[PDB]
Amino acid sequence: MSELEKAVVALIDVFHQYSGREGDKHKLKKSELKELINNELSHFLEEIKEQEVVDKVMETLDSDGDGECDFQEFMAFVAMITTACHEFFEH
Amino acid sequence: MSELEKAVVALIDVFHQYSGREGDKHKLKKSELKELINNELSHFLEEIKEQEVVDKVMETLDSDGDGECDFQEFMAFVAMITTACHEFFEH
Ligand SMILES: c1c[nH]c(-c2ccc(OCCCCCCCOc3ccc(-c4ncc[nH]4)cc3)cc2)n1
Ligand SMILES: c1c[nH]c(-c2ccc(OCCCCCCCOc3ccc(-c4ncc[nH]4)cc3)cc2)n1
Ligand SMILES: [Ca+2]
Ligand SMILES: [Ca+2]
Ligand SMILES: [Ca+2]
Ligand SMILES: [Ca+2]
Repeated sequence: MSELEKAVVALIDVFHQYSGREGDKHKLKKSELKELINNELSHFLEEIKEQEVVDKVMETLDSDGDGECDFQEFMAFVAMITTACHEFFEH
Repeated sequence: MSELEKAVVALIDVFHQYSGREGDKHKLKKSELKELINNELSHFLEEIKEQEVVDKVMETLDSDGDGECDFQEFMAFVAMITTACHEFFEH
């Protein structure tokens, strides 16, 4: 498999490593999202230590108002993070 | 770096491995997009052998009508491919 194909699989793998822990196995609730960010994005994003901070991230990511981040919404999060990285985190 | 962080970097790396070959160094023209798909997505997508086929992919991906796929548009392509893979390529 190419690096791109492996990367695609990694995105799926990390989502399901967190989404399945609690409640709906197909969505990240705020507690799962906090864990994913703190454990898997520690070199790109600041550690989340306050509930208000993860509340704000979920508010941004949750486009259908169910209070959770589904796979489609996670893809949008990935695009945000990747765009930030692409621009050398300048913004 | 986590697998997710490495995956993010891989997405950026593969874009620039193709976008820089011709013309605008920041965008994939159809010829570059064809190369990327045939070389880096050979286990996920059918090989492109006809100009009409890459014309159609670019028509789908090109949201600002410049005839090329920029980084934002590439992210949308990645989301499409990843969603397809996530659903076991059933559709
Ligand atoms: C304020 C809040 N957070 C911050 C902040 C957080 C983190 C940080 O830095 C994080 C560590 C970086 C490690 C990854 C290295 C590779 O990433 C690439 C690879 C290719 C391109 C690229 N782009 C175009 C061509 N190549 C661009 C980036 C900087 C600021 N500041
Ligand atoms: C018609 C046109 N093209 C086709 C077609 C093309 C290619 C193909 O298969 C391609 C090869 C697959 C190799 C990658 C293995 C891992 O990918 C994963 C990993 C996790 C999940 C997942 N999802 C949820 C939980 N885990 C889902 C998928 C099948 C049909 N048919
Ligand atoms: Ca869950
Ligand atoms: Ca949602
Ligand atoms: Ca180019
Ligand atoms: Ca375009």
